[PDB]
Amino acid sequence: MLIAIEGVDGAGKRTLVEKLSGAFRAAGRSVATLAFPRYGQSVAADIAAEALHGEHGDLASSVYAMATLFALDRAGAVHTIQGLCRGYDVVILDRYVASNAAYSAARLHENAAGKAAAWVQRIEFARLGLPKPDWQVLLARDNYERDAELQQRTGAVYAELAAQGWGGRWLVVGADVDPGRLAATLAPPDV
Amino acid sequence: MLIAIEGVDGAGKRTLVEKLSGAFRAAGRSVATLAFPRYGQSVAADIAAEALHGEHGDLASSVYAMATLFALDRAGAVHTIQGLCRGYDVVILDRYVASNAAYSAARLHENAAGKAAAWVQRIEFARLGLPKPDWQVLLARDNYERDAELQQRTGAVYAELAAQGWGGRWLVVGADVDPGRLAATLAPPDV
Ligand SMILES: Cc1cn([C@H]2CCCN(Cc3cccc(Oc4ccccc4)c3)C2)c(=O)[nH]c1=O
Ligand SMILES: Cc1cn([C@H]2CCCN(Cc3cccc(Oc4ccccc4)c3)C2)c(=O)[nH]c1=O
Repeated sequence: MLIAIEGVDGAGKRTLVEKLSGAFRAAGRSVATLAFPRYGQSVAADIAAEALHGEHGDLASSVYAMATLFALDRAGAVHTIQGLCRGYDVVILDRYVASNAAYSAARLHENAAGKAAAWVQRIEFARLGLPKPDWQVLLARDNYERDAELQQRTGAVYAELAAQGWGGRWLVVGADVDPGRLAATLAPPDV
Repeated sequence: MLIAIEGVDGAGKRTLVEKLSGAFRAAGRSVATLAFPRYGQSVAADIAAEALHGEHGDLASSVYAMATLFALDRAGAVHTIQGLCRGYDVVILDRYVASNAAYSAARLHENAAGKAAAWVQRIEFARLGLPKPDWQVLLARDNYERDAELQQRTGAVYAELAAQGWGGRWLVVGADVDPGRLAATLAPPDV
């Protein structure tokens, strides 16, 4: 059972991962988590963050370049994800491939059917062989405005991916989602 | 003994690697080679080549992005290079870190003391921990002109790196270099 938590609000996404983990562990199922990017454990992830803050020349001026770094991050964790799914009952990922497609398409002002989204699905799932997630849970100066526009675009792209079952079945939940009900819906009792 | 062969002429660089290998094997020393980028064995290297030919969106529009891909290529071969240097007497690399600095600086119209060159030395040797080479042997429509200018710039950057001992001692040789003399100069008899 590989579950990926997506959304634009990271602080709430982290909370949902905590409440969801406690619910699964309360039901007797073992849980293990992993957050992307893997800052401090992957050189590709650290480079991306550093490029964001002006390092590495023009590396940040290419959306696909940054997306590639993120994709390479998960590529190095493939055997780590496979190991967790074999030794644990539930594996919860804080952000996954869907994040790369939603934010990449938003930056390029594209939709779910855009070139950037299809490229993400192609390179990470088909070429890199990243495990397909069983569930993808969507949690619904002047620079302050240039950001809010990217969040709304990313959030809309998220809504498109979930509506079309991008990379697997989805499940849209609000911040007020009940953890017990969500964990019972993702992994019902009696297998 | 880690030896790196550099230069702008790849066809001649490949020949020098062959003649140099035969000379070392004639002296009783065992030899093993490895060429960068590692097309077909590294996903980062293949992505770079594919980006060159129009794939991966704008990934190719960033020099540092491509340089990062090349650097990540060698980063994955670090333990492979260390294994060869332990089981073989001589390890000859067809292109190495110096290539990334010479061509990157040439594309950005920079010199050896430019930002791009220093970045290559910083990220690949200091951060990624790539083994320092004992020797770095330098082999000295309208689009046909836009290329010849890059080769001369790269060749000049090469000349600068070798003159200042960039990343280690260098050795400039022409295509007419004698293989027996070169192998005797890089690894003299009697240790
Ligand atoms: C795991 C993941 C996450 N993200 C976003 C999710 C929201 C937070 N950012 C943080 C971040 C890190 C590094 C660089 C960066 O700025 C960029 C990213 C891409 C292009 C240009 C600048 C943003 C990363 C992606 O875009 N793709 C991913 O694959
Ligand atoms: C091993 C190596 C090699 N090269 C060059 C040595 C001369 C041949 N090219 C071939 C090549 C491959 C992929 C892309 C490419 O075009 C670029 C490269 C960088 C930026 C933009 C386009 C060229 C690679 C580097 O620039 N850095 C390296 O680290």
